[PDB]
Formats: sequence, structure tokens, C-alpha cells
Amino acid sequence: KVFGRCELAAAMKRHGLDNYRGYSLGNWVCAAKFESNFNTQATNRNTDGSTDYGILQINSRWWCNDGRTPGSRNLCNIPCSALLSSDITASVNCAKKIVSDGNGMNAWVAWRNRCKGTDVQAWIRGCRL
Repeated sequence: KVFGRCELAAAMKRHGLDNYRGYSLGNWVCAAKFESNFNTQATNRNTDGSTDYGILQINSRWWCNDGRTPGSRNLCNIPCSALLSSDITASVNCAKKIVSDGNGMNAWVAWRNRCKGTDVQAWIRGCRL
């Protein structure tokens, strides 16, 4: 499933990401854009044996278990497969855990390089209206 910008914005808002841990909604939209291009099925293999899953590219080394990543911690307590659903709930719930547990949104590389430092509110511009 490929979401639309405002479509994702609304869904994320419903799930309580707006200003969660201090990060306004635009942050999350921008992250999804650059991490997955709004695609719920995206996956990416890493040199360390881990894989990044779904719309928010959640990593299998720390966060979810994919049954094939060495040194798996499963801090979200979910199978990575659940993160490939067209429904974003699992991804959002795990994302909150990630951000609450440390480095904030720095866990997302695309966020840090391509979102942070720009006017992220522009990402939710024109969505309600």
C-alpha cells in the first residue's frame, strides 16, 4: 500500500504521533517519505544481517524479530512481518517505543539527513484544509 501524503498525515495523527515526545507530525511524514516513499511493503537489507521493514523502515536487529537476524533484541515485541501490513498501527506503536527509548528520531537515518533542519511543518500543509 502506498499512502498519499495527507492520507498518511491523518492516519498518523489518529494514532497519536503529533508531538509525541516533542516531535510535531511533519517530522513523521517527512521520515516516511524519505525512508519508504510512503510504501507499506518496502524492505531493505543491511550488511549486518538485519533488514528494515515497512513504512517506517523499522530495523530487525533491535526492534522486531524476523527470525533471521543475528543478535535480535525484539524491543517492540513483535514479528517484523506485522510491520508489513497495510494498516500502520503496529509500525506506529513500535515507532513510539523507538523514540521513547533514546536518541529520539535519530533512529531514522533519512530523518536525520533529509528532514531535520528543514521546515517539517510543510509536510502537513494543506491537509486539513
